[PDB]
Amino acid sequence: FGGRRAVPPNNSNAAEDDLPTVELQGQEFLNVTSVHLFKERWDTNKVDHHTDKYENNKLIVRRGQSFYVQIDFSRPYDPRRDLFRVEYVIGRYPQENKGTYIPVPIVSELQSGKWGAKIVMREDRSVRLSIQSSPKCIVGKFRMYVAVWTPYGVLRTSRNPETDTYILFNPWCEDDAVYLDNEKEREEYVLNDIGVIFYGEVNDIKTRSWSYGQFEDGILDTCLYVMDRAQMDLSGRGNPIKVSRVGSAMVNAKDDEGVLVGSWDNIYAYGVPPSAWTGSVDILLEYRSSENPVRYGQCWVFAGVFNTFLRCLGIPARIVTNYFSAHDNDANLQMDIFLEEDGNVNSKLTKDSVWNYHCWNEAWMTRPDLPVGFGGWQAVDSTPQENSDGMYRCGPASVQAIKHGHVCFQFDAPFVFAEVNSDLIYITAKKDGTHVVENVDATHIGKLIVTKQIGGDGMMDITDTYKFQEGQEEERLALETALMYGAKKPLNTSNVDMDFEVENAVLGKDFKLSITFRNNSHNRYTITAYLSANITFYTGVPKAEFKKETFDVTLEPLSFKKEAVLIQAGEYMGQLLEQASLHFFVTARINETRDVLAKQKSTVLTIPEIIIKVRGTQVVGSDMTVTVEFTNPLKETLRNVWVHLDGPGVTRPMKKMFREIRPNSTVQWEEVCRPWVSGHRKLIASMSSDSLRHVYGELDVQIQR
Amino acid sequence: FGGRRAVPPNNSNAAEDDLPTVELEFLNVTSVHLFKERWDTNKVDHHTDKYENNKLIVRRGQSFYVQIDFSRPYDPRRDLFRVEYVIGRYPQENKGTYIPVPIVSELQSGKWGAKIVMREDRSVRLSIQSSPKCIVGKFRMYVAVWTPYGVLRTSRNPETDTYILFNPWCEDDAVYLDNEKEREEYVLNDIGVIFYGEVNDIKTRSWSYGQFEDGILDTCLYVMDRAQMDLSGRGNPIKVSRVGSAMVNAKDDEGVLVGSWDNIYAYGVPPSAWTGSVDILLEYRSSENPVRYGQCWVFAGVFNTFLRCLGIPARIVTNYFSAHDNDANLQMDIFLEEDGNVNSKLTKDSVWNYHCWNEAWMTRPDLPVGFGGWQAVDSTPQENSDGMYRCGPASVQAIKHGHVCFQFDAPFVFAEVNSDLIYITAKKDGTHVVENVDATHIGKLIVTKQIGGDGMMDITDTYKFQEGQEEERLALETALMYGAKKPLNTSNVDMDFEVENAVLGKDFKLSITFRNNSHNRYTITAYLSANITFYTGVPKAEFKKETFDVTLEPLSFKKEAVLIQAGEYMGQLLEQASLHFFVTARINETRDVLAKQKSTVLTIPEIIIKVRGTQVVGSDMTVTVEFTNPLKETLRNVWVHLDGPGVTRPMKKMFREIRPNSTVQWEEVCRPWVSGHRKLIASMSSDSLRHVYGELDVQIQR
Ligand SMILES: [Yb+3]
Ligand SMILES: [Yb+3]
Ligand SMILES: [Yb+3]
Ligand SMILES: [Yb+3]
Ligand SMILES: [Yb+3]
Ligand SMILES: [Yb+3]
Ligand SMILES: [Yb+3]
Ligand SMILES: [Yb+3]
Repeated sequence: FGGRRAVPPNNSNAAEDDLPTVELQGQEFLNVTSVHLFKERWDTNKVDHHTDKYENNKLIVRRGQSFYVQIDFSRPYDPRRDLFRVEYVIGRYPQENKGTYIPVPIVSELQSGKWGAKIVMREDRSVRLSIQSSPKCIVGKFRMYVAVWTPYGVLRTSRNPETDTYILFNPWCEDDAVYLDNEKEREEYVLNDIGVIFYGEVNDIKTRSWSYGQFEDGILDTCLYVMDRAQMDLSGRGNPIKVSRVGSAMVNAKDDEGVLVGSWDNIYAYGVPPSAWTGSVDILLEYRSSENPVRYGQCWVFAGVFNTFLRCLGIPARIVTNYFSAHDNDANLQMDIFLEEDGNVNSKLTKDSVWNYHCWNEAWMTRPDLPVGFGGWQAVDSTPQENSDGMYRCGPASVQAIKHGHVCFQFDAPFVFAEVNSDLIYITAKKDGTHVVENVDATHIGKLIVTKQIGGDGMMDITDTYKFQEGQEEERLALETALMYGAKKPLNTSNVDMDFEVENAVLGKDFKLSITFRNNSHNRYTITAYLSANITFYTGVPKAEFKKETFDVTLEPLSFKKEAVLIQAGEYMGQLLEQASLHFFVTARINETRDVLAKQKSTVLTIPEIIIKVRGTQVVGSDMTVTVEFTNPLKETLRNVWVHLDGPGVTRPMKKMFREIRPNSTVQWEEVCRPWVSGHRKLIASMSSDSLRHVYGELDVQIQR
Repeated sequence: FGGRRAVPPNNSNAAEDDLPTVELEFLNVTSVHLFKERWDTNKVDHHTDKYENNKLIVRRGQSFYVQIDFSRPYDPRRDLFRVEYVIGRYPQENKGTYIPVPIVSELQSGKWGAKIVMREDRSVRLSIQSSPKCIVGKFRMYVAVWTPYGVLRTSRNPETDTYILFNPWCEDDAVYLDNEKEREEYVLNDIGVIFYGEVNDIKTRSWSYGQFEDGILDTCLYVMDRAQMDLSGRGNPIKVSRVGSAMVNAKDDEGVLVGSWDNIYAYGVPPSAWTGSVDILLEYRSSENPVRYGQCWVFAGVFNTFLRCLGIPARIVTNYFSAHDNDANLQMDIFLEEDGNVNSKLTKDSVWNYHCWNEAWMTRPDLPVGFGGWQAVDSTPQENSDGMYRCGPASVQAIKHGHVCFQFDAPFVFAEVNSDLIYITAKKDGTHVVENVDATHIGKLIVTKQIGGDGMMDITDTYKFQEGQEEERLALETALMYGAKKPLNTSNVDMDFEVENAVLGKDFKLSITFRNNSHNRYTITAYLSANITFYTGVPKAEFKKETFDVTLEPLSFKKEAVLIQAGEYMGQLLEQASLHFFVTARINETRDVLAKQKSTVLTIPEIIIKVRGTQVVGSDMTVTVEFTNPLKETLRNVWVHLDGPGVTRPMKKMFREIRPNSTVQWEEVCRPWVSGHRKLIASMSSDSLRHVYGELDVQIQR
């Protein structure tokens, strides 16, 4: 029966069927008294399988590589008469024909990516086997069984939870689609459980530590759960393309199904402010416990969690930050800024905004579905936007296909290309109704694309990977290729340059904006410059113009002219937004030639960090007293200040709350931690109050045995 | 503000914003006159005169007339004005959801604009044109006067809402079709025929697309609004179908139809019942929840309505022996036992007797050139890269050629038409040995309605070359390169079997032949396994087993006849009356395995439609429907469904029960509001028997 299908869909890793202990059709053939899977952290298996790190008790192993087991019999194994095989099965509806029920026959010698087990040793009543997974095996928690074969059918062991084995992806294996050439990278992109996230803006790149915590207790299990909550067919869990294509779509709770509820409202009603999270562990576990979407997240929190996901299952992955990101490009390689007849920027017609920065993920894998050469890193943005399917994540999009405008290849390529390679067009909206494009800034969007380096906390410029150099046959042709493969370029694109340098200030200080015109030709010009200063979210969405100023300049031929504006703290203070960012529009009009000059910059105000100092024994198992101090920089009282602490391997994420803090006051929070991991660890603190927020801190600790 | 976006998304055609009348001074419009009325140049020339709708309807990228009447004569000296078309609540000229039509001396190709075609005593007669890349939907119309002190504008007036649709008549629209017959067939035809049965006994059926009926155009848009589709995306056929097809199969309370194949159908209409798309879509708009229940051809008919109603030339394709749920594997596993027996314990994959999916015409500018045209869209979900969904627009040209690296979901459809059956012996000790590969079963015939009449049109050659030839081998080797999977490494005694087709309740034959071309003899040991199955291939139960024993002298040809008796099946037939016959055999000498399989469906008898009366529009006409219980049993709770677009709205009637061999008659009076060759369609669905259809080829006059 079924109608639709003989056997229901096998799409849960938790669901299980029981296998018959005996099933004959038509007793001393051998019987198992015990099975030993050399698990143990210190032991052979886990260490050689790089799984020795997980805070987990069952045996964890990576596909395509051989592992050890010993089977204890009720009598010596006689190769002349006995017969058996090890079994591994996943889900309620196993099926050999779909890698969900796996035989593993004992073999003379193990072959290239084929399941098999070579008998390696025989004692009195014990056989030591060397079992080999296939490099294409599904990933998930399998059930183990030993089946003795009688000529009348089989006798097999019974449900034993202690023998469940986990098979993860294998970056160290030459045949795994997710294979990585060398240890440095593998260590970093897979084994590292801490990363730095780059925010701020290009001329003042800021960083903060994020805990991936992929080896903490429960996380490996939550990742299987996420796939289960997505009803992911088990037969597809061995495909990294499909894992990232499905796992990413689960990150953003459309309605209420995914992991996180995205919110950029600066209020965050009944949830945690995206800026408070110190890492992935809290979220993922909190999701598991409620089976409901965690609130709230924004692009970096979605990218953090997804990076934990990928690495935890064994897929090499890293977060990437793009500076001046054209999110919601809809494949349009242009951003429209509208100007009034008198040079100003039309506050009403300009509803499109460039993000100060926008992070996304990159996952390493091959691309058997695309032509040769498009393997390597794949861009996967889990912050939705309208693509072909309409308003979902994008990717895996081949990073190499992006750099060459080869946007005819899946998945979601035009939307990442246009995120990183699109121009700003300045248009004048005439009082009668027409529009004319003044100039185009082809070097503002995608200025800098960066990621944390293999060494330590330093940044790595990865801009050349997404694009060539603006103004070279290369960048020009890639741009043309993308145009024929559906990248939209709607509008077809007086020697007086001018630029302005804002001087990065501290939260609460007055600072300056220094405009500089340089009349390059041989004429005396009369210009009318206009300065527009707006308070904004990091996404570029404005909240208010807090400073408007217009001024005339009489430039001398071949000379120059500098104009310094002074921004007093009081003009902005009362209405800043979370990441304390401001945007500046500087437009000038040369009434002689009618040529227009426009420039825009973003600046994020600086705030002093949280202090973390350790006081104790930096030895695993021994106590150390962690101290976190914060000093209210503002001249007003902070209330309901939630301090946070984390550091995978040192402590579990904790959070304390202070009813209030008077201005210029300081608070200390002593905490005794019991470091369970040895080596270079790191603490992480974060702060968020009803007023001030998006304030972090970190310390690097050295813990040994 | 908004944090994430400056302005909330514009994804509802229903939401509207009230435009200000004076945003800050002479010329005031008294009235606008579009030439709506279905007899006029407007709807006629635009081919939109069939919709039962009173508002203006124009196909994008083509000119139409309108006339504005002003309080005083327009003077090109001191007068400035323009027609504005707006859609949604958050319009942006930037996003194409705000179109300000300026007066132009002449009309450029591909741009919005209104040429003043004539002016008289205070009235201007315009000839407006639209971008051939225009958003499809229901636009609002205004008239804005630009004074030295701001704009003056007309107010909210519903009577002008203009629908603008896709236009395959315009050579600059992505949807352009270069043949008027195909345009007629593929777009203007609101009646279609769906093919089913089985490759040897093709049954045909009639389906009411009903795109022009009262309320369908508006429900199609409603579907999109339900899918929260960004207005800017509605001008893109690709994204329209990609998002549209995803709405048809309700994934838990979301979509239009709830799929079901459990012969029960506990709380809705048995899929075999529906006569057309009409009431489904209307039931959908009214309940605002998913309609129960549907199957492949049903999904295909509702989608085919959604495309045609909007202007994209669509059509339904039926594949015989279609490997659904293939997961990109190019192989179907049939497990043989050691002696030659079909092992039903393992053999759990089934090939569909037939499967119906849509085909939509459009250019594909997102891929190389050579791939535009007919795009296969299958809204009956299966596991593709995204995981259990419709398999988006996939270029048939690519399929035919193996280029499965070009979206969308190409490997999965290329595999529905190209897998091979692999007969594998699962040895008793655990071993597996593949015995044979049938490279001629799946996708044996792919058919679609002919352009002229209700005939069949073999379009098999479009999807693939011929099994055995070079271009075919290549495409295969090519698809293999982009991810299609071929997991298993692959006596002149010819054996084939013929099954005669009997009617529901009649005994029938099944001859099995064996030809030996060798100069020696052999000992065959055959088996016949007959099962009762759904059209999907899933067996309900084996109703007849029979093991033969043959001895073939050299150069022999022995034929042996089996006999299936009505009683052997009558107890367990499934809704479509499919029977699956397997025939394995092993030449004892050589130990070779010969294997063949077939299907047949029991000829269920037609329902009778006969009409009497004035065959003229508006003139009453009587339709006589009658079904004769062909069962020797009592048919409980019998529903009879009446349909016929342009003639009657869908109707249904329930008969307590029908005594064996008796004949019920249903009589109703229709008032055909449409002329030309028309059609009446009927179906019957009772607690036991169902998948009984009847139709009549009338011709209304006037
Ligand atoms: Yb939901
Ligand atoms: Yb729900
Ligand atoms: Yb550029
Ligand atoms: Yb560029
Ligand atoms: Yb739901
Ligand atoms: Yb829901
Ligand atoms: Yb083939
Ligand atoms: Yb016989």
